[PDB]
Amino acid sequence: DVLLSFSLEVVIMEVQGLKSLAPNRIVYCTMEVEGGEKLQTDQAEASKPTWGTQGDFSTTHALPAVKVKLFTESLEDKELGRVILHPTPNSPKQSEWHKMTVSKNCPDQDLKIKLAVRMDKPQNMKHSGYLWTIGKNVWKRWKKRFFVLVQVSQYTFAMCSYREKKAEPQELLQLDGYTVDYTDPQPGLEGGRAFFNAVKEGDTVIFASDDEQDRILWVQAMYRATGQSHKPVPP
Repeated sequence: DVLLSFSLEVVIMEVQGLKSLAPNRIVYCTMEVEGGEKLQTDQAEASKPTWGTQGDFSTTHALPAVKVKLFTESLEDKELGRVILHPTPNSPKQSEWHKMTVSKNCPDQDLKIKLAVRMDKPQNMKHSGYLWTIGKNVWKRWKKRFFVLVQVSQYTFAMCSYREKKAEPQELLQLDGYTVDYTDPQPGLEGGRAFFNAVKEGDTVIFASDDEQDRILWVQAMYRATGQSHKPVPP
């Protein structure tokens, strides 16, 4: 019921390491997100395996898996390699070279593909990232999870953790009534560098970021999400 909908754009650029194929062999790529949405690039010749192809997808998964497969056609079609990408809304939107897994029955071992993968920021998502966290009633084990701060109403907000390839958060915390602030590193919690918490009558959630620049952005975002009057006290 706390649903996000992301635009996912995949721009397949080119491949390198395609030496075995004849120059006039047709190559193309398929790009798919788990859930049903699949797209193909145009046909390219092996002499020039390049596409300026933008594939526009759309998913409910904050942590989707993007499977890109390279094919040569003409007995079905032969897959020459694949990559599986795991992008987040914070992932780099630059073009990136990736190594493709090759069946080792074809001599294209240094076979790589250049790719851009972009997840847009929907308007009801205020902030996302990975965080160390433990709580009294939710996230009851010190563990790093992926979080999204979703605006669930004109005045209500929610801290939502997600698992891989899930449309709905695994757990969530309604932030109304909570007070967030920076805290000194809490003892006995192995993992986490820059700590903070969300606290209220009855509940306490401990948070830790790996970097303090990432902690500042979180604490400030959550301060506005809770509507607390207490201003956080940084170090």
